[PDB]
Amino acid sequence: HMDPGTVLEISRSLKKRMQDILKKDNANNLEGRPATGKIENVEEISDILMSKALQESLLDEGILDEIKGWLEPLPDKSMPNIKIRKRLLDVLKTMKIHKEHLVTSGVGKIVYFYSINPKESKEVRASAKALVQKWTNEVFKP
Amino acid sequence: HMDPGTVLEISRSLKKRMQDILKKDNANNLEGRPATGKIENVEEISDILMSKALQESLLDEGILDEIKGWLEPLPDKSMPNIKIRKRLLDVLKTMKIHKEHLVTSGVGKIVYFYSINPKESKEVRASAKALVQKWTNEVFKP
Ligand SMILES: [Cl-]
Ligand SMILES: [Cl-]
Repeated sequence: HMDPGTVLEISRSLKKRMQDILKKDNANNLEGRPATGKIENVEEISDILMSKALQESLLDEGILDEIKGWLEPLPDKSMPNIKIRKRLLDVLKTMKIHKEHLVTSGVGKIVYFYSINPKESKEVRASAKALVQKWTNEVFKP
Repeated sequence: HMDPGTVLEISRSLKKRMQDILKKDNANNLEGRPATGKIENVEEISDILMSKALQESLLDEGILDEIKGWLEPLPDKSMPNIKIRKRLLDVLKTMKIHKEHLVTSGVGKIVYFYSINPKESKEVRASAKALVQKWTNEVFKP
């Protein structure tokens, strides 16, 4: 009932939107100023990233690189706001992420960092460990 | 296939996106800067406005108001680029627009103007006349 061309178009559009917001936030950080792009769009974007109809296309289109980039340090090396870090981990957790996606994305690297990062809340560190445990299970299960 | 929550979220998202681009282009025009938001997004936004899965929600959510907004004059009274005018008319004609929709949106007013505007191409006046004919037929059949 949604055409495969439409699912693809919307997945691509979401990808490009995550990239534009990332790049605008990073450029603002480099101008000594607040990045508000991600915080203003994370709920709505997270909601859509978790659409079960869209996930397979989003995953196949490398959406994990954008999620990754949103979890990464800004130019001044501060971290994205805690609501973003929490919400995007909650997105990775509910997505049907399998071995193929990890071996291709680098996301497991940023997530792993969160799990052992001493500046991170026990809550987030915990949730990143859970993700790590789950993804170890994907990668290695018979 | 797609949950009704997600359909409604994508429709609202597209609505606010058309509004934001319109207001940004209108504020650029008033400054003396070329308006490029609409031209850079009309193909992709058009493509999605024509999604059959989304149309009923988009229409119910008043998307005709935004389409109307994009067809009307900039602050200096010049018209949006011809590619936008042609593409949004093509969107209106393939979209399943009925009596209720017009009744509440004012888009029929902007289309009627295009049909009688002497500053407008023959092909554009023609397609707007066709739309008017079709909408007169919608409004009036038993
Ligand atoms: Cl941030
Ligand atoms: Cl324009």
